[PDB]
Formats: sequence, structure tokens, C-alpha cells
Amino acid sequence: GSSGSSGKLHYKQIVWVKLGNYRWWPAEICNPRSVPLNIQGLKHDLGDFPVFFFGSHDYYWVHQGRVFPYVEGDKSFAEGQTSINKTFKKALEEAAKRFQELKASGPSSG
Repeated sequence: GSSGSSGKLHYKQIVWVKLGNYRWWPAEICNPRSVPLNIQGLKHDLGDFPVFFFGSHDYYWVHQGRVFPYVEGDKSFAEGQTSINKTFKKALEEAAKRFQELKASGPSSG
């Protein structure tokens, strides 16, 4: 916001999506004005914001605190000799792109 700001996730932000077990899935918080009504229509309570699931490409409303901040200069978890080859990877790549895109965007508020 302005003066004293540091908390709660903000739209257009790369984070980690919790699915279950040691397995996870990257995603980026999106805005309700961005996603289609189809998503908007989705009910909610509070905090829960629209997020886009990479690889799959699906929007959902998930509370906050369950998602983690995706780092760039580091990983040590999902990278280093891999012979899986699945949607995940596709998501990983996308998740990366976005992160690179977000930061790589014209100046407009913020």
C-alpha cells in the first residue's frame, strides 16, 4: 500500500500451492477482475483470493497462509537432475515465466 506495508499476499504474485503430501504445485495469485465470471461466481468467505494453477491452468479460491513465496535465486527441492516429465514441470516453467514477467512489466501503480 503506502507507508508501513508488509503482510497478506497481493495479486499478481508467485506463490506455492499446497495440494497434499510432500508433493506441491506452484501458482500465482490472480485478481477477481482478471479471471472470468466463471471463477468470480465462485463463493468465498474472507481473504481467500483467486489464484491460477500453473501447468493445469485453473482458477480457485484458497485462503491465505497456506501458500508460500516462490523464490528465484534458490530452490533446493524441485530442480537438479530430473527424469519425471509431467504437467508439473510445465507448471514449474510457467510459474517461472510469470515471475519473470510480473517483474518484467511496465510501470503502473505500486
